[PDB]
Amino acid sequence: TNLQTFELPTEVTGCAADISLGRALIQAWQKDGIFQIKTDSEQDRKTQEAMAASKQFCKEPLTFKSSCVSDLTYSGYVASGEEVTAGKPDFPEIFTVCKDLSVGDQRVKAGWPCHGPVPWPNNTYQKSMKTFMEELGLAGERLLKLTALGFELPINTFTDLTRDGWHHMRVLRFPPQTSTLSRGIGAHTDYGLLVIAAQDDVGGLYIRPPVEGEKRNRNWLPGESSAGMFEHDEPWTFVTPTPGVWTVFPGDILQFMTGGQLLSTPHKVKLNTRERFACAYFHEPNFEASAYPLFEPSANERIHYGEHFTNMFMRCYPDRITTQRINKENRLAHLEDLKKY
Ligand SMILES: NC(=[NH2+])NCCC[C@H](N)C(=O)O
Ligand SMILES: O=C(O)CCC(=O)C(=O)O
Ligand SMILES: [Mn+2]
Repeated sequence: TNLQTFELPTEVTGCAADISLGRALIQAWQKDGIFQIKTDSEQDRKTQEAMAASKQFCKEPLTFKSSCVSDLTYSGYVASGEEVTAGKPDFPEIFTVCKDLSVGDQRVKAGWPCHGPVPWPNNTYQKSMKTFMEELGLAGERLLKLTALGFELPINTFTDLTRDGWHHMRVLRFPPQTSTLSRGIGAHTDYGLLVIAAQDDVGGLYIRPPVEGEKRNRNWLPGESSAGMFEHDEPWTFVTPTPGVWTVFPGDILQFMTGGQLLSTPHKVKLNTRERFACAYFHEPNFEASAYPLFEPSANERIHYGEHFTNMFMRCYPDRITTQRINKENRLAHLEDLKKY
């Protein structure tokens, strides 16, 4: 189908035009599950430089790529076939960029789960990814202010949760299809407020729009994982590669906070006849923030964002050294402590 494309203002102030744009973003998510935002020359330049750094990294030998791994943070390399979605291996190779915290940071010294330094392959790759994520973050903040305005909420409702937010990025290369298996990544939802994504010309991303009457699992609950759900049921919309745009769709936290007025968009990736480069950026609450229902003030349910992130990454990577160290040191119990002390 034909997605909507919007140009965002550089600053969002709450004027009538901003409110109108927020209404339109919500309506596009409610109809299509996704929309596109137009990139300017610097946003595009930084996207292309990130893609170029990714292509150069993936040409390195596996031993080198596999050395870019940490037992403190999930940042770093994921080999093809290493990640699990709904009990099945996914086939991209990935470099994950989480908040880059040295062992001098007090949260790292305290052993907080998932906190530690990015194992950058080199400093040029570091600069390219950080510069790109700075731009992605500015867009994320614009989008969150617009979304609040569209729901007639105070403009800072969501940005109040994203101060020092746990923003992160997956830098992906999908191999060409070389076996009978076409599955790149299984159907799933991502975990935070927004997913902002870029792709090259190859194509392979599919998203599921809202469907009237279709129950959607609440992926923050252990008995309602969204992984694998609807994988072989229509409808799925192909996200046609388009120059000069990023795509945007909601993550789990927006589904929870809006009581399902927005849905965390299910999506999957199919391998193509050529390798495919993409970057997915996650604009997230602070690790210590608790999401809450916006439209039910008496509702007691909350999502501790860092707990959700940690649970998800442990399920993605059950055998990774990062997960082993969480288990060995009982870092999930630390997470319980950091909530109160
Ligand atoms: N870290 C991610 N966002 N992974 C996206 C794929 C789905 C993930 N393997 C899961 O089971 O939920
Ligand atoms: O390949 C894409 O375009 C998006 C991949 C994705 O959903 C992810 O890495 O979470
Ligand atoms: Mn995803």
